[PDB]
Amino acid sequence: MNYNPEEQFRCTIIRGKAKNMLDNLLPAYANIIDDICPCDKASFVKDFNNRLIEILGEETTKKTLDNHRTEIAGKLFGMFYEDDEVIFPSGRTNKYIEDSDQPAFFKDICFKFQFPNGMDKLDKVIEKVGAKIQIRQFPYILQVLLTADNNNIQLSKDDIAYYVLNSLQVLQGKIKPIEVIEKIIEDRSNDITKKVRHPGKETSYSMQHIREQLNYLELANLIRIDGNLVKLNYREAENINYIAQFWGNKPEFNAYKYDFTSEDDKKSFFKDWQQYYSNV
DNA sequence: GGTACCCGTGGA
DNA sequence: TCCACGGGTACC
Ligand code: NA
Repeated sequence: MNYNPEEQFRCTIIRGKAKNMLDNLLPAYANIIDDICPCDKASFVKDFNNRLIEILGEETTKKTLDNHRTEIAGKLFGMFYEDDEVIFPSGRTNKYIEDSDQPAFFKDICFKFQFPNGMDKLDKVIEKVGAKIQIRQFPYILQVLLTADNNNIQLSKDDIAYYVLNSLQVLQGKIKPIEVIEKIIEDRSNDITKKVRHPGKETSYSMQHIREQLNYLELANLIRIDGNLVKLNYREAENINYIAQFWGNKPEFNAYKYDFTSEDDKKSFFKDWQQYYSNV
């Protein structure tokens, strides 16, 4: 009730590195990890980077290699985890190694994603927790898209940006998808269109994490993003419906049971997040 | 000072 | 416009 999208909140995900070359990089990440793990952390860094540089090219800096390892293979794709000082392949990696199913890899990412989460830097976690954010955003997006179709309208990427993925109230879990749809219909009837932009900032700051969230849903074969519209792929109706049905659920991983001024909890938060996100 | 997400920036 | 390098930044 009282949905007001005017309350806006930038809520990022990790910036991508693997989209352009995904069909080479995803097998590389997985095979590197499967081959060299389990192993000690020190060995992992060296051996991972030495293999990845053969894919990315000899001119690639160590910093870039490290960032691929930590940001993408580790955090965003959840491909390995640590336990008692040894690095292991994750459940998600193990499954992909058996089935080679790239859409299923991304379906699982979309199923598990939430805000808040343990991908973010601690200061950003504290911000999101301070704002009372709690949402499973991919179930939610899918339900918004179903509800749009049920009401005979179609949504643009900008609609999903402003009304959903940058809306504080939606991200707080306060708003039903039908409220979003009804508001979009009213706004359009008043010739109001909306976009997400930030003062003095380039469009990547405002939109790249929004576009890229949608990309993962497209890689899962659940939607198709064209120049104008974001549309469901009803060939995958069974998966769309299964995932959409979680739209009203609290996040499976509860960020609010951690004390982020406690040194022990800070550490448990990130470890427990990785176990939830990466493993079965 | 080191590490590792954050994000300005520009080639593709 | 997309998206990723690698410096920026702030936690580690
Ligand atoms: Na709710």
